Order: sequence, then C-alpha cells, then structure tokens
Amino acid sequence: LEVGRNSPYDYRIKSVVYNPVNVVKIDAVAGVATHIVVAPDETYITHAFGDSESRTFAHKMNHFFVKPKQAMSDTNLVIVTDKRTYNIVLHFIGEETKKNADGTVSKSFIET
Amino acid sequence: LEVGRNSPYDYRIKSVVYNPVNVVKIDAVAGVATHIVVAPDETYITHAFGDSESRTFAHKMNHFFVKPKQAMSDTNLVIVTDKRTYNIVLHFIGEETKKNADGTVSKSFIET
Amino acid sequence: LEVGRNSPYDYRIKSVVYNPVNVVKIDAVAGVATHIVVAPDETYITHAFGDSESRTFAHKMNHFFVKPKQAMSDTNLVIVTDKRTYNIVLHFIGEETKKNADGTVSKSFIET
Amino acid sequence: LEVGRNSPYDYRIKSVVYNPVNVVKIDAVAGVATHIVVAPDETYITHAFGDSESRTFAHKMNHFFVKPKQAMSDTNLVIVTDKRTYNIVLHFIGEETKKNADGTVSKSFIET
Amino acid sequence: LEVGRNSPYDYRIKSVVYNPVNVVKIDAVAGVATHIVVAPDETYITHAFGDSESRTFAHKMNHFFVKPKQAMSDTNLVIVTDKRTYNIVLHFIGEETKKNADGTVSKSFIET
Amino acid sequence: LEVGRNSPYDYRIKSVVYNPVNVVKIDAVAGVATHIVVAPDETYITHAFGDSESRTFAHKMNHFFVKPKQAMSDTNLVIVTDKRTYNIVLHFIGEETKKNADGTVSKSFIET
Amino acid sequence: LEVGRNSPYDYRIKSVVYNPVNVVKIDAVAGVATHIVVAPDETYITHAFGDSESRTFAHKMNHFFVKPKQAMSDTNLVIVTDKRTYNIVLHFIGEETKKNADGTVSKSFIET
Amino acid sequence: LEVGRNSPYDYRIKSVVYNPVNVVKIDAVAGVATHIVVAPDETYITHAFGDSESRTFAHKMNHFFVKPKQAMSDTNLVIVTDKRTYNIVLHFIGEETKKNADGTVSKSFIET
Amino acid sequence: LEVGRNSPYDYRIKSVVYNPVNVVKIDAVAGVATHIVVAPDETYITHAFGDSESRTFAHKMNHFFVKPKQAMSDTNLVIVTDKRTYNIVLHFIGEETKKNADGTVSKSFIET
Amino acid sequence: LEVGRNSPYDYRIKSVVYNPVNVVKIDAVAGVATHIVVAPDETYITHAFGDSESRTFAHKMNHFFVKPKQAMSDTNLVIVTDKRTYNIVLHFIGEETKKNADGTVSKSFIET
Amino acid sequence: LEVGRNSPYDYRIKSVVYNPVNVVKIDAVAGVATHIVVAPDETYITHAFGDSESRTFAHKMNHFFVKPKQAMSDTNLVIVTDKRTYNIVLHFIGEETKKNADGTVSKSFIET
Amino acid sequence: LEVGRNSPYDYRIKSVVYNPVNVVKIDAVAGVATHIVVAPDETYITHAFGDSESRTFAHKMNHFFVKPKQAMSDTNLVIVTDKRTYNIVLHFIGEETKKNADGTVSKSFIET
Amino acid sequence: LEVGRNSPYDYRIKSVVYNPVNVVKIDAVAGVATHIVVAPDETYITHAFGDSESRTFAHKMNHFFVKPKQAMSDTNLVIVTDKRTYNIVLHFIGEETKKNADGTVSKSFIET
Amino acid sequence: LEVGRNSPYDYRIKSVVYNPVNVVKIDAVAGVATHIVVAPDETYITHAFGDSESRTFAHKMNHFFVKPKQAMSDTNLVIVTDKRTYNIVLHFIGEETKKNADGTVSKSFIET
Repeated sequence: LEVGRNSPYDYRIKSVVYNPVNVVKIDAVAGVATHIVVAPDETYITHAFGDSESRTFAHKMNHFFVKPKQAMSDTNLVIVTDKRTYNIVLHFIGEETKKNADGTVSKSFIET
Repeated sequence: LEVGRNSPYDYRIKSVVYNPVNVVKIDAVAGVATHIVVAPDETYITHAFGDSESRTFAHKMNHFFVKPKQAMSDTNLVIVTDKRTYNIVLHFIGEETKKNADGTVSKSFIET
Repeated sequence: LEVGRNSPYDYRIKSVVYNPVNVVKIDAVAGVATHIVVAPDETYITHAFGDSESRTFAHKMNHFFVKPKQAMSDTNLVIVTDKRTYNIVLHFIGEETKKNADGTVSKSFIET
Repeated sequence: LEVGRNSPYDYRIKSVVYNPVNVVKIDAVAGVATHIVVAPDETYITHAFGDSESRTFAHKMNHFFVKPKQAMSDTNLVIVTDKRTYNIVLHFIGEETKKNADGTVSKSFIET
Repeated sequence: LEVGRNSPYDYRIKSVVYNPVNVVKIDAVAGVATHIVVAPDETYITHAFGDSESRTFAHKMNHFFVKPKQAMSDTNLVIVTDKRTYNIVLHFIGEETKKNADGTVSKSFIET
Repeated sequence: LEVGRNSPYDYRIKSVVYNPVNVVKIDAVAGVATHIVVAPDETYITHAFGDSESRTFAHKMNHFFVKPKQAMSDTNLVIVTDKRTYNIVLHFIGEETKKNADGTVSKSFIET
Repeated sequence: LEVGRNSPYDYRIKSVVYNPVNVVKIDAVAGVATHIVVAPDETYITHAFGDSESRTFAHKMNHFFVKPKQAMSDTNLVIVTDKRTYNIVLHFIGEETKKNADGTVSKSFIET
Repeated sequence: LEVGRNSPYDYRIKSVVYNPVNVVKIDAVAGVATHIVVAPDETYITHAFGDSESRTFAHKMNHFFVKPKQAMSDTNLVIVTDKRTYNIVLHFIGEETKKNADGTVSKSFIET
Repeated sequence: LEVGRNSPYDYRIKSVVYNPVNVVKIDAVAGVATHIVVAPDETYITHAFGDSESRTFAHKMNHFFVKPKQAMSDTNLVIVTDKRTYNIVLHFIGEETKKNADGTVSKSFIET
Repeated sequence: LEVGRNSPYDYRIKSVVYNPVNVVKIDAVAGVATHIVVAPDETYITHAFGDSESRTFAHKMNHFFVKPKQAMSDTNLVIVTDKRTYNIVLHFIGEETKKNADGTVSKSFIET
Repeated sequence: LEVGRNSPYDYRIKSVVYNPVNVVKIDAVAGVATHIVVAPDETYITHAFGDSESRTFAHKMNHFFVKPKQAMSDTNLVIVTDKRTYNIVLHFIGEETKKNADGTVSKSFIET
Repeated sequence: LEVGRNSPYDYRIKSVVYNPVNVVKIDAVAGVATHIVVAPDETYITHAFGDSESRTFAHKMNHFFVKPKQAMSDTNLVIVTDKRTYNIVLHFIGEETKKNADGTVSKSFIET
Repeated sequence: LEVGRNSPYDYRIKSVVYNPVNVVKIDAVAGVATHIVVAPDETYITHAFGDSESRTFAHKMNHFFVKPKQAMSDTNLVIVTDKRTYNIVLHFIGEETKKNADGTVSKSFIET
Repeated sequence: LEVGRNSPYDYRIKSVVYNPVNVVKIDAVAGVATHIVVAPDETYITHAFGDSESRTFAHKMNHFFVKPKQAMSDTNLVIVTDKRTYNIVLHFIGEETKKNADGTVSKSFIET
C-alpha cells in the first residue's frame, strides 16, 4: 500500500495494485508486528515474522534468508530481506483447518 | 446502488436497477465487511468475502478468481475481481435449511 | 394509501379505495419491513417479503417473480415486481389456525 | 352518535336516535378498535371487527361483505361496508354465558 | 330529583315528591352507572341497567322494552324507555337474603 | 331538637321538650344516617332507617308506612313519613341482651 | 356545685353545701357523661346515666322516671328528671366488692 | 400547718403546734389526695380519705360521720366533718407489719 | 453545729463543742432526713427518725416521747422533743455486726 | 506538717520535724478522711478514724478516748482527742501480712 | 547528683563524683518514689523506700534507723536518716536471679 | 543502532546495518539490563549479561572474556569486552524448545 | 569518634583512628545505652553496660572495675572507668553462635 | 568508580577502569552497607563486610586484616584495610549453587 505498509492490514485489502516493485506479498503466517516487510529501503519500520522471534541467520547471498518457523507445522517463513535484491518463496499449510494459510505467495523485491 | 456500494445492504433493497454495468450482483454468502465488490474502479472500499479471509490466489486470466470457501458446505464464492473485465458465476446451497442461499447469481462487470 | 405506502398498516384500514391502479393488495403473509410494495415507481421504499429474505430470482418476463417462502406451510408469496407491468396471484393458508391468512389476493399493477 | 362514532362506546349509550340513516347498529361482537363502522363516508376512521383481523374478501355486490369470525362460536360478524348502499344482518350467540351477545342487530346504511 | 338524576342516590333520599311525571321510580336492581333513567328527554345522561350490559332489543311499541337480566335470579329489569310514553313494571326478588330488592316498583313516564 | 335534627344524637340528650309537634321520637333501631326523620317539611335531610336500606313501599294512606326490618329480630321500624299527617308506633326487642331497644316509642307528627 | 355541675367530679368533693335545692345527690352508679343531672333547668347539659344508654320511658307523673339498669346487679338508677318537681330514691349494691356503691342517696329537686 | 393544709405532708413535720383549734390530727390511713381535712371552713380543698372513695353517708348529728374503710383490715377512717363542731376518734391497726398505723389519733375541730 | 443542724452530718464531725445546751447528741439510728432534731426552737427543720415514720404518740409530760422503732432489733429511738424541756436516753445495739450503733447517747435540751 | 494536716499524706513524708507539739503521729490504721487529727485547735478539719465510723464515747478524762475498732484484728485506734491535753498510745498488728501496721506510735498533744 | 536528687535515676549514671558528702549511695532495693534520700537538709523531697511503706520506727540514736523490708528476701533497707549525722550499711541479695541487687552499699552523710 | 544501544531492543529490529564496526551482535541469551554491550567506548552504559550476574574474571588477553553462564543449559555467554580489540563467539542452545536461541552469533568490535 | 561518642555506633565504623588516647575500644557485649564510655572526662554522657544494670562495686584501685555480667555466658564486661588512669581487658564468647563477640578488646584510657 | 564508591553497585558496572590504584575490587560476599571499602583515605564512608558484623581484630602488619566470615561456607572475607599499604586476597565459594561467588578477586591498594 503506502511506502511503509506500517499496517496490520487488518486483513487483505485494496492491495494497491502495482507492478511487482513497491508492494510485495508479505503475507504467509504473519501478525507479529510487521509494519511492512520489503520496501521501503527506509524504515518500514521493521517486522517480526512468524509470530515468533526466530529468524534465519546465515547469509544466503547478499540478500539473505530469514526464517522464523512458527509452529511445528510447515512454517517456511522466509524473508530474504537484505536490502539488496531479493527472492523468497513462501508457502503455508499448518493446522490443516486453519485461517487459510494454504495459498502461498512469492515475493519479488527490487529496491532499485 | 451508489458507486461504492459501501453497504451492508442491510439486505436486498431497491437495487438501483440498471443495465448490468455499474451494479453487480455481489450476493451469495457474504457479510464479511464487503462495502461493494465489483465497481467502482475506485476504492470500493474493499471487501472480504465468504465471511472468511481466504480467497483464491492463482490468477485465472488478467481478471482472476478469488474464492473464499465459507463453510464445509458448497461455498463457491468467486469474485474474479481483477479490475479488467470480469466474469464469475456464484451459486449457493449450504446448510439446506439456511437463510436462503439457494438462489444463485452471476456477475458481469465491465469497468470500461 | 399514500404513494409509498410506507406503512406497517398497522393492519388493514380505510384502504384508500381506488381503481386498481395505485393501491395494490400487498397483503398475504407480510410484515418484514415492507413499506409499500408495488407503486410507486419511485422508492417505496423497498420491502422484504415473506417475513424472510428469500425471493425468486429467475426472471419470469420483464416483470418477474419473486417468491419468499415463509414457513413450511403454503407460502406462495409472489411479488412479480419488476416495474414493468405486473401480475401476481397470492393465496395463503399456513398453520390452519393462524392469523387469518386464508383469504387470498391478487395484485394488479400498472405503473403507466 | 357523531359522524365518525370514533368511540369505544364505552358501552351503549344515549344512542342519538335517528331515522336509520346516520347512526347504524354497529354492535355485535366488537371491540377491536372500531371508531365507527358505517358512516360517515369520510374516514370513520376505520375499524377492525370481530376483535380479530380477518374479514371477508369476496365481493358480494358493490357493497360487499366482510366477516371476521371471532371465536369458534357463532360469530357471523358481517360488515358489508363497501360504501355503496349496504345491507347486513348480524346475530350473536357464542359462549352461551357471555357478555350478552344474544340480542342481534341489523344494519341499514345509506350514504346518500 | 333534578332533571337528570345524574345520581348514584347514594341510596334513596328525599325523593323530590311529585306527581308521577318528572321523577320516576328508577329503582330495582340498579347501580350500573345510571345517572337518571326516564326523564329528562334531554341527556340523562344515559344508564346501563341490571348492573349488566344486556338489554332488550325487540321493540315493544314505540316506547319499547329493555331488559337486562342481572343474575340468574328473578331479574326483570325493564326500562321501556323509548322516549314516547312509557309503561314498565319492575319487581325484584333475587338471592332471597339480599339488599332488599323485594319491594317492587312501577314506572310511569310522560315526557309531554 | 333543631328543625332538622341533622344529628346523630350522639345518644339521647336534652331532648328539647315540647308539645308533641316539632320534635318526634325518632328512636328505635336507628343509626343509618338519619339526620332527623319527621320534621321539618323542609329537607331533614333524609334518613335511612333500620340501619338498612329497605323500607315499606305500599302506601298506607296518604301518609304511608315505611318499614326497614333490621335484623331477624323483631324490627318493626316504621316511619309512616309521607308528610301528611302521620301516625306510627315503634317497638323494639331484638337480641335480648342488646343496647336497650326494649323501650318503645310512638311518633306523632303534624306538619300543620 | 355550679349551676350545671358539668363535672366528672372527679370524685366527691367540697360539695357546695346547701339546702337541698340546687345541688342534688346525683351519685349512684354514674360516669356516663353526666354533666349535672337535676338542676339547672337550663341545659345541664345532659347526662347519660347508668353508664349505659337505657332509661325509663313510661311517664310516672309529670316528672317521670328514667332508669338505666347498669349491670345485672342491683342497678336501680332512677332519675325522675322531668323538670317538674322531682322525687327519686337511688340505692346501690352491685358486685359486692365494688367501688363502694353501697351507700345510697335520695334526690330532691325543686326547680321553683 | 397553713390554713388549708393542702399538703401531702410529705410525712409528719414541724406540725405547727397549736391549741387544738386550727391544726387537727388528720392522720390515720390517708394519702388519697387530702389537702387538709378539717379546717379551714374555706375550701381545704377537699379530701378523699381512706385511700378509697367510700365514706359514710348517714348523718350522725349536724356534724356527721364519714368513714371510708380502707382495706379489710381495721380501717375506721372517720371524718365527722360537717363543718359544725366536730368529734372523731381514729385508730389504726391493719396489716400488722405496716407503715406504722398503730398509733391512733383523735380530732377536735371547732370552726368557731 | 449551726442552729438548725440541717445536716446529714455526713458523719460525725468537729461537733461544735459546747455546754450541753445548743448542740444535742441527736445520734442513734438516724438518717431519715433529720436536719437537726432538738434545737433550735425555730424550724430545724423537722426530722423523721428511726429511718422510719413511726413515732410515739402518747404524751409523756409536756415534753413528750416519740419513738420510731427502726428494725426488729433494739431500736429505742426516743426523741422526747416537745419543745419544753427535754430528757431522753437513747441506746442502740441492733444487728450486732452493724455500723457501730453500740455506743449510746443521752440528750439534754433546754430551749430556755 | 501544716497546721491542719488536711492531708491524705499520701503516705509518710518529710514529716516536718518538730518538738512533739504541733505535729503528732496520727498514724495507725487510718485513711478514713482524716485531714489532721490532733492540732490545730482550729478546725482540722475533722477526721474519721479506723476507716470506720465508730469511736469511743465514754469520757476518759477531760480529754477523752475515742476508739474505732477497724477490723476484727487488733485495732486499738485511740484518739483521746478532747482538746484539753492529750495522751494516747496506738499500736497495730492486724492481718499479719498487712501494709505494715506493725510499728506503733504514741501521740502527745498540747494545745497550749 | 543535684542537691535534691529528685530522680528516678533512671538507673545509675554519671554519679557526680564527690567526696562522700553531698552525694550518698542511696541505692539498694529502691524505686518507691525516692527523690533523693540523704541530702539535702532541705526537702529532698522525701522518699519512700523498700518499694514499700514500712520503715523503722524506734529511734536508734539521734539519727535513727528506718527499715522497710521489701520482700521476704533479705531486704535490709536502712535509712538512718534523721538529719543528724548518719551511718547505714545496706546490702542486698533477694531473689537470687534478680536485677542485680547483690552489690551492696554503705551511706555516709554529714549535713554539716 | 545508536552509539549506546541503550535498548532493550525490544526484540530485533531495523538493525542499523553497517560494516561490522559500530553495531555488534550483542544477542545470545540476554535481557539482564544490557543497554548496549560493545560500543561505544563511552558509557554504554553497562550491561549485565546472561540474565545473571556472573561473568568471567580471568583476563584472556588485554581484551578479555566474561562469561555469565545462564542456566544449566549451554550458556556460553561471552563478552570479551575489555575495550581493546575484541573477539568473541557466542552460540546458544538451551532448553531445546526455547525462544529460539539456536542461531548463534559472533562479535567483532574495533573501537579504533 | 567524637569526644563523647554518644553513639550507638550503629555498628563499627570509620573508627576515627588515633593513638590510643581519645578513642577507646568500648566494644564487647554492649548496647545498653552507652553513649561513649571512657573519654571524655566531661559527661559522655554515661553508659550502662552489659546490657544490664549490674556493675562492679568494689574499688580496684583509684580507677576501679565495673563488671556487669550479661548472660550466664562468659561476660566479663569490665569498665574500670574511674577517671584516673585506666586499664581493662575485655573478651567475649557467649552463645557460641552469637553476633560475633569472639574477638576481644583491651582498653587504654589516659585522661591526661 | 568515584572516590568513595558509596555504592551499592547495584551490581557490577562500567567499573571505571584504571590502573589498580583508586578503584579496588571490593567484591566477594558483600552487601552489608559498604559504600566503598579501600579508597579513599577520606571517609568512604565505612563498610560492614561479610554481610555480618564480625571482622578480624588482630593486627597483621600496620595494614591489617579484617575478616567477617559470612556463613558456614568458605567465607574468607578479608579486608586488610588499615590505610597503610594493603594486600588482601579474597576468594569465594559458598553454597555451590549461589549467586556466583565463585570468581575470586585480589585487592591492591596504595593510598600514596
């Protein structure tokens, strides 16, 4: 939506539709105060993800993973957010009867 | 009715009758704060559907599905709302003794 | 009575007697905020019928049915209200000991 | 009494005695807010009868019946009130120990 | 007493003694708001009798009966009050131990 | 005493002694608001007697009886009060142990 | 004492001693509001006697008895008070242990 | 003491000693509001004696007895008080253990 | 002490010592409001003695005894107080364990 | 101490030491409001002794004993206080465990 | 300490050290309001000792003993305080576990 | 982040990304009021670590270890913070289901 | 510390270190309001010791012991405080687990 | 830190690092209001140590030990604080699971 999403959505909206640049599909298991993830390069300001406070640590490339695992369920929360370029593919299917996490996303993210 | 329906109906009204352009038949299992769906191209503003927060994700065409499934019942909530052109056919028959969902709709939707 | 009946009757009155044009016999199982049905062509404003929120959906002719079924009983609530011309024949006999629904009506309705 | 009786009697009074024109014998099982029945031709304003809200529906002649049946008892509540001319014959004998309904009336009614 | 007796007596008084014209012997089982019966020809105003609200209905002559029967007991409440001339003979003997109804009356009544 | 005795005595007094004209011996079983009986010819105002509201009804002569019977006991309450001349003889002996009713009276009464 | 004794004594006093004229010996069973008996000829005002409201009724002479009997005991309460001349002899001996009634009196009484 | 003793003593005092004229020995069983007995000839004012309200009644001489008997005990309460001359001899011995009544008196009493 | 002792002592004091004239030894069983006994000749004012209200009655001489006996015990309370001259000898020994009454007195008493 | 000791000591003090004249040894069982005993010749003012109100009565000499006996114990309370000269010897030994009464005194006492 | 010690110590202090004149060793079982003992010759003011109110009585010499015995224990409380010269030797050993009374004193005491 | 981090993070943020100089990875089991560790050379101000108050004590080099061990679990909390140069490698894996401590850090730290 | 220590320490302090003159080691079992012991020669003001109020009594030399024994334990509380010169050696070891009394002191004390 | 540490730390801080002069390592089992130990030479002001109030007493050298033993555990609390020079070596290992006392210190301390 805006630069910094800064939003609990509350849930999905009038996603300001775009070309894939500014807006990214931040969604996947989320909630844990993520203003926006991706953009801007200025302070989102920052997010926790996975409704946890774990996140991956090794560096993939320049841009490099993070991956809170939420529950025991499949919780491949990635946010390769370095602030270089940026590729991540989320999916989600936890407690099968959930608040539909099923659909999965991918994020592109140029800052440039 | 108006541009943005913006309404809980409360229930069906003096649907401002038309040619099929502006007003669409948004109805089907609904409730989950859908102002209007379809029109306008300006902010409806947006809807949840299916009284859920699931919705389809793949892209059909340009205009492309979304489909919250409400209950376990037959809940083919489609809103192919892209904002290109637009075709969707809803029907509804859940808990057979319901608040008559039986009758089913179709939506046309040119923005043009 | 008036243009828009706009009334819970409360019950039948000094029905402003007429030729069959303006006033129609709206009666049959009713209650669910029907201001007036039929006339005017301007906003009645609108009615629910059948003390439900079901109503028929196919289009008969131009003017075309609607038919909330109230209970399980015989509840042929028709209001073919299109706003073309208009023919409907109601009858009523539900829970035999009711608040006499027995007598049945017919509605004419020219707007012209 | 007056033009529009407009009265719960409370019960029978100094019935303004007449020739049978203006005043009619409205009595029989009554109560259900009947101002006056018969006269005037202007708004009585209107009555329910039979302490019910049933009334006959077919048209006898121009002037034509109405007949709420009160209880299961003999309740031939007629009010052939069209506002043409007007003939009706009431009688009453319900729960034999009642508030004497026994005596029965007849109504004439010219408006002319 | 006065023109319109207009009185619950409270009970018998200084009955303004007369020739039988104005004052009549209204007494017999009474109570049910009878102002005066008989005279005047102007509004008594009116009476119920018999402590009931029954009264006879056929027309005897011009002046013609009315006869609430009070209880099951002998309750020949007559008031032939037409406002022509006027003859009635009351008697009373109900629950033998009563508030002495035993003595019985007769009413004359010229208005002329 | 006075013209109209108008008194509950309270009980017997300084009966203004007389010749038998004005004052009469009203006494016998009494109480039931008898102002005075007999005199004056103007409004006593009136009495009930016998502590009842029965009284005799036939006409003896011009002046003519009345006779409330109080209890079952010997209760020959007479008041032949017409307002012609006037003769009555009371006696009293009810519940033998009473408030001495034993002594009995006679009333003369000229108005003239 | 005074003209009208007018007194509950309270009990016997400084009986204003006399010749037997004015003051009389009113005493005997008394109490029942006797102001004075005997004198004056003007309003005592009056007495009940015998603590009852019985009193003798026949006429002895001009001056003539009265005799409330108080209890069952010997209660020869006489007051021959006519207001002519006057002779009476009281005595008293009731419930033998009483408030000494034993002593008995006689009354003279000239008014002259 | 004074003219009218007028006193409950409270009990015996500084009896104003005398020659036997004015002051008399009133004592004996007393209490029942005796101001003074004997003197003066003017209003004592009066006494009851014997703590009763009995007193003797026959006339002895001019001056003549009175004799309330108090209890069952020896209670020769005399007060021959006429207001002529005057002789009485009291004694007292009731409930032997009493408030010493034993000592007995005599009264002289000239008024002269 | 003073003329009229007028005192409850409270108990024995600085008895104003004397020659035996004014002050006397009043003591012996006492208490019952004796101001002073003996002197003065003016009002002591007076005493009861013996804590009773008995006292002797015969006359001894001019001056003459009085003798309340207090209890059953030896209670020779004498006060020969006439107001002539005066001789009395008290002693006391009642309930042997008492408030020492043992010691006994004698009273002289000239007024002269 | 002072002239009139006038003191509850409270207990023994700075007895103003002397020659044996003014101050005397009043002590022995005491308490019962003895201001001072002995001196002065003016009002001590007076004492009770022995915590009693007994005291000796015979006269020894001019100056002469008094002797309240306190308890049953040895209680030779003497105070030969006449106000002549004066000799007394007290001792004390009552309830052997007492508030030491053991020590005994003697009193001299010239007033002169 | 001061002239009159006048003190509950509270307990031993900065005893103003001396030559043995002014200050004396008052101590031994004490407490019972002893201001100072010994000095001054002016009012200490006075002491009780021994926490009692016994004290010796015979006269030793001019200066002469006093000796309250406190308890049953060894309680040779001497204070030979005459106010001549003065010798006394106290010791103390009562309830062996006491508030150390063990140490014993001697008092000198010149006033001179 | 800032010079002195001075922060409870609250948890990881928009870590002001850097070259490894200023910001260090302070993280590992922490909480116990660590403002910042490492930088600045000015007052962080200081930290506790390990959520304890233990820390290593020997000196490694100039810059030299500290190592609170938190729980029993693997708690190699090092902070070689001397303020020379600085090398430390943390890791963490305590209660395996923890608040992910798993990922481990390393700190560089030039002050220069 | 100061001249007069005047202190509950509260416990040992910055003992103003000295040569052994002014400050002395007062310590040993203490508490019982000892301002200072030893110095000054002016009012300490004074001490109790031993948390008792016993103290030795004989005189050693000029300067001479005092020795409250506190408990049953070894409680050689000496304070040879005369105010001449002064030697005392305390030690302490009472209830072996105490508030360490173990260490023992010695006091020097010149006033000079 | 400062001259007088004067601090409960609260716990270890930004120990103002030094050469070993001013700041000393006061630590070891402590708590018992130690402002600073060692420096300054001016009033720390003073400390208790060992969370006790024991401390060593003999003099080692000029500068000389003190050693509260805290618990039963190894509690070699030394503070050789004389204020000469100064050497002490603390260690600590009490209740093995403690608030890490394990690490041990040494103190240097020149005042010079």
